[PDB]
Amino acid sequence: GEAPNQALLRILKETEFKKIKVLGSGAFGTVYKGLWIPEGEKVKIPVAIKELREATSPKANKEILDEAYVMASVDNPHVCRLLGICLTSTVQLIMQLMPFGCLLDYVREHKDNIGSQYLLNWCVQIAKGMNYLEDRRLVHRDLAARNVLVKTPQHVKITDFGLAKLLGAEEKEYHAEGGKVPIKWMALESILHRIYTHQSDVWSYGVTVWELMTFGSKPYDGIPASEISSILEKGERLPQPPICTIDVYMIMVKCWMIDADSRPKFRELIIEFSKMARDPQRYLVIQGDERDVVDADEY
Repeated sequence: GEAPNQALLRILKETEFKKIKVLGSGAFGTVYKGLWIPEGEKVKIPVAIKELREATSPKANKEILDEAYVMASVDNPHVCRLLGICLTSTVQLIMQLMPFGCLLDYVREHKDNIGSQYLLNWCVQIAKGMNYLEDRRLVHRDLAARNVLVKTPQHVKITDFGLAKLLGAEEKEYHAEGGKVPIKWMALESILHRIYTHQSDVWSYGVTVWELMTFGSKPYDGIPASEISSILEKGERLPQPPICTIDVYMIMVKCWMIDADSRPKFRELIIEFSKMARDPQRYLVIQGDERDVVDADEY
């Protein structure tokens, strides 16, 4: 009793796209840069390519196709879309590559030029995007400043659905079974019970905001992951960013509550920030404030 998906999954030939440089690598495989040159069309399109490690792992080969499915079905202005998929022996994913890298790497550069009206807008956008996902019953499981592409300083998008997971008509949570996870970004509940919910993503959002407000600082710096859980159970959290009014930090604090039902909801996170974004100066203290080829969107 739902709507038909109709999302298009385009298949690409290993010859339609080249790899320029590697961007990251892990137990999954590797993510290269390179550009795509559609069949026939005389236009180069910079994209990101995620290739696997081995084409013999029924587990990874299944998850990879899952990630494809979800990134191919999402249709939001603040969520990256999959461009195509290459069913080569080691399945490759071809997605959008924002011309400004990730929001994390952005703020660590323009930190001395980043105003408030901007930071608050990014908060709005990310939330808008996540809320969209909540509607699709999706759980990013991997929100972080590192996983937020920058299409333009006035427009950012979410990506990386490696860990992402879909929910069952009745299912309200998802239980995971082992596999590397970013501890310093996940809810206490996802550590003590490996449980992941929409409210768990809210937690990650918090942490993500902190990064932005800190201009890319590293959370729980040094403090190794093999204790966070204990730190958290001790009521300890990330400190209040100097530039942040109690008004803002509070939203963050509410994000990192033990009771998942006491944390804010992406629906309301959008209103809350939206409000603030109208009077940024009254929420952020950032002295000096007032001071061949295509894009990827060409159906």
